[PDB]
Order: sequence, then structure tokens, then C-alpha cells
Amino acid sequence: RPEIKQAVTVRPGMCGPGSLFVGQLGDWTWETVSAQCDTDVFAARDASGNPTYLAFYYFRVRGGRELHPGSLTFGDRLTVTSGCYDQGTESVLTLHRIDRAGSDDAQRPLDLHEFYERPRDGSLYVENFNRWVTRSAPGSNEDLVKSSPPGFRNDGLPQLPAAYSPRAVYREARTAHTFRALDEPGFRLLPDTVEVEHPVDIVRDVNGVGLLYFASYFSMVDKAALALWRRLGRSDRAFLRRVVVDQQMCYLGNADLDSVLTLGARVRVSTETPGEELVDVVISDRDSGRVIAVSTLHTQHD
Amino acid sequence: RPEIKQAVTVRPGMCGPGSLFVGQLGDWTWETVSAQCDTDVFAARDASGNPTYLAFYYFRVRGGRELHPGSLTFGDRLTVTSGCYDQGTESVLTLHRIDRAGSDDAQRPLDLHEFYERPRDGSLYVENFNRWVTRSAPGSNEDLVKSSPPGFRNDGLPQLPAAYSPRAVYREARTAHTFRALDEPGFRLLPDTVEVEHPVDIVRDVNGVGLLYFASYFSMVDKAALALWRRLGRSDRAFLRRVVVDQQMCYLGNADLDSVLTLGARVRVSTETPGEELVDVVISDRDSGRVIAVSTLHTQHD
Repeated sequence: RPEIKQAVTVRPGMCGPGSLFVGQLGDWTWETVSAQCDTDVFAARDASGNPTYLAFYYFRVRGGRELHPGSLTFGDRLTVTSGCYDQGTESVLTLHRIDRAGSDDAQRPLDLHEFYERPRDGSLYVENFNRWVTRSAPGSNEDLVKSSPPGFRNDGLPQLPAAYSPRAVYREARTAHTFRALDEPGFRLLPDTVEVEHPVDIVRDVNGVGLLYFASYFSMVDKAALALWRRLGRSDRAFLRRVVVDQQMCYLGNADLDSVLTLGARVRVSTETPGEELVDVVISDRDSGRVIAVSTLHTQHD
Repeated sequence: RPEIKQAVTVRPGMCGPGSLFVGQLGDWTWETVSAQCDTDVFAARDASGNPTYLAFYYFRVRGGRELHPGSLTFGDRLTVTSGCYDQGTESVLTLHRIDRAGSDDAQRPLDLHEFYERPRDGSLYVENFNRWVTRSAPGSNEDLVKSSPPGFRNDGLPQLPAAYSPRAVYREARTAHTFRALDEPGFRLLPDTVEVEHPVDIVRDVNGVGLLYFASYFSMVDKAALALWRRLGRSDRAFLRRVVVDQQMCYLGNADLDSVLTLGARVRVSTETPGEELVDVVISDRDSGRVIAVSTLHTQHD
């Protein structure tokens, strides 16, 4: 099928230091899958007739100094190019490239080579690997079950080569609690960590089907990042100037709406380019003994 | 100009117990104004060249037991009808009617008579009265200044009769700190109130131009409503079953991002239909001596 190109003028509901851009990306992923896989994702049902949610599982937003999510303001003209890749019947990979409108070569199609091996400073690259799930019991957000809706057309979707498997990426992150190997050269682990008790925010972070909202995981990760930033005695003003050039998230689990989660954060500082840091956040559900999320942010600051 | 009809399938980014639906409504308001007033609202500039924001000022969402914002789930098919009304060059009123797709008479055009005098149980009615503003100083969110972009075409927009003026509605609400007169019969003021210190949430509630995000005022109002609900010894589970059949909001001010706000809430219980309440929330900026928001929610609960 054709990739979907769209002209987008940045709206209030898709930018700022919160989770709105990630929220908008997610809506585009469900639109792109519905179009390319001949399925209404929004109203999807399993063969048995139960609601099946195309759940976010691995999420990457890669930018750079020249274009990062914090670059976007009201009225900016963007080019968005979207398309899906075959991951079988139970999962699907969606990519989005975001360029400034009118920018040289913004009409170019998706290029796996570009996304996984030659990402350009000035374009934003979004990877959404999603897994169809159902609840195992009504009103439980635990122990979700793999699924697929009838008529899900992954067939003919372009193929991903072995090298570019998001499954390798997330499997290492669940084991290491980072997406950037602790043995990666030119970085030094600061000793300062934080651990924040976070009750599920029922006012803010519940979605339309009673799960924790996928974009709320980015909010909870930045809550932990702020906690750690303040512990480094740095200013709220400076927090809002942070440049996030890369962010990876794995959604290991969801959680019941009466849960108390734990947000853990650590940081590694560059020993090679000043102000550049790696922040790792782990979200736990202590009462169930589950790690429900891992995130790593590649940041630049002052 | 033509009113804009659109078929909408409910997405994750526009429903749930949070502020997403209000966020989506606001984006539709800026799209509708851009279309009908021949102006790019998203990138708007005053004649001098400074950014001008079409700021939310009065916001009403009216539903009923048969269709309220909490009715909306992923994949619901809606009909949205949108259009603007002349309020001069510095302000504009936008209306949205939301019906279930296929519902009897969902093709009907906007009807001021219907919105202000004969609202139907089963349709949602949204009123957004917006005022063009600029900052008075860079990086200040206080003392915003009335404005208008060059080429703003309010001319020919359909007219609003004197009876249906939102200015009368908001002027009374800034004076009384409710949209439902304290002398309204069949209600009784409970004695239980709350007052919550709320630092501006820089992780969550900042928009793409560094103001407090308009939808975050609905989040802060429900934070106060939850505080009061818990004081009435009621359950978080019951909070998520609340039905909001009507909500009015006035944005009296914005606030600097280092502000500590105060959220005050009181409730009146019906003495005529059980479980029906009026909740009033006032948001203050004590340090500047300003009331920055008033909201009243007409609720039904168990």
C-alpha cells in the first residue's frame, strides 16, 4: 500500500514540554495501521468479540539539536510520512518521519536505511512497535493477553530485515534497565539517584478504555527526570530548556488504577561533550513485583 | 461561509476521564476559526509582528445522561458540526455539536435556538469564546494584552442575538465564583470545602508557547473536585463513575510557570433528585492577588 504523506500545522494539542506530541504520534499510528492493514483499530474486537487494543510496546523518538520535540511551536509547518512494516499477525511496526515543510528532500519516502543506520539531524524519526492485547479479566489491567483482530492484513506490508528487529532492542532494555549499555564508553555514572512514589493519577492518566494512557508513561518518566534534576540542584527554568535528542520507551506492563508505582532515575554524564547526559527511568509496581516500564533519554542541557 | 461537518472516530487522544476531549475540542476551534475567518490562527501575528494567541476565555461542554464526555470510548462514530459567530475583531465564538453517527437528524445544521434554549439529551454542545491576546513582556504570563491579527475576517460571520451573549455569562461568574446562582432553588450547600496548594506542573501543563495549557485548567479543576470527593469520604472508584452533564469554565488569567496556585472547591447537593450535585472550583494566584479561573460542574453520581 502507499505510505501516507500529510502536511501538518503544529496545534496546541501536539507540542510543548508535556506528553502531547507523543499522544498525537500515537493517534497517527492507529490511523496508519487502520489504513494499511484494512482494520478499524479504534473499534477492534478479537474473533471472540472482546475489545482488542493495539497497545504501545516499544516507542522511540529520535531527533537532534536541529529538530527535536521541544523545537515545535504553534503554527510550524511539518511534513509527516507514515507507514507500517510486517511483524506478523499479533504485532506491527509503524514509522513516522517528520521534516520541516519545504525542507530539501521532504518528499522522500520512508527509508529503513535512513531510520536505523543514517538518521539526519533536522528530521524526527518515530518508531512505534505495537502488540494487540485483550484483558484477562474485566476491570483488571494486569496479565493482558496477546491477540489479533480478524481481517488484520499484515500480508504485503513491507518486510523488516533481521538487523532492524525492535524485539532485540526491547529484550535488552528489559534485562539491562537502559537502552544504552552501561559499558558504553565516554560516559560516567553520577552517584545521585531518586526513587519517587507515584500513585496512579486518576484525574490525568486514565485512557478511554480504563488502562493507564500510553502518553502518561512519558509524563511519569519526566516526573522522575525532574526529581533527579532537582537533586542535582538544577533549576526548573533549566529543566524547560532541556533538549531531548533521543528517547526510547518500553511498556512492559499496564497497572490497576489503585496502584502506587515507583519511579527510579539515574544519570550518566558525558566525559567528551559537556552538558550531554543519559537518563534511565524504571517504573515499578512493587505490590505485583513487576517492572512496567523502562525509558532512556539522550539529553543536552545548560 | 459553510459550517464544517466531520465524521470522527473516537481516538485515544480525545477521550477518557482526563482533559483529552477538551484538548481535542480546542484544536477543532482553532481549525474552525482558521477556515471561517481566513486566518492562520496557529501561526497568528499582530500587525506589529508579535505572536497573538486565540486564547480560550469561556468554555462550556453541555451533555446529559444519554451522551456526556464520559460516554466516549475508542472507536465510537461521531458527527461533529462546527461554526463561528461574530463577536467583533478581538474575540470570536465557536460552537461544536457532537452527535452519535447515524443518529436521527445528525445532519441538521447549527441552531442557536437548540444550543442556548432547547439542548437535546443525546447531543453534546460545546461553546468556545476566545480572545486574541499578546504577552505584555517576553517570558511573562501575566497582564496579557487584547489583540487581533491583520486580515481577521469576522465580517459576514453569522450574528448572535443579545439574549445569547457569553459576555453576560462570564461577567456574572467572575463576580459570583459560580455559573449557577447560589440562590438557585432545589439545592443545599454542603459545609465541606477544600483548598489545595498546586504548584504549576512544568512536566504536564505547559503549552508550546510557554503559557499554562488551556486543557490543564480542566485537570486542575478535577484535582480540586477529587480533593473534595475524598473529603466527603467517597471512593476513587466512584470518582471515575461521575457523570458530568454540564461544565462551564472561565479563564480569567494565565500564570507564570513558577507560580503556586490555590484550588478551592465547594459543592451543593440536590434536594429533589438524589446524587445530582453542583461543584464550584476557583483557581487563585495568591502572590499576584488574582482569581485566574472559575468552573462549575453539574454532576450525577452513585
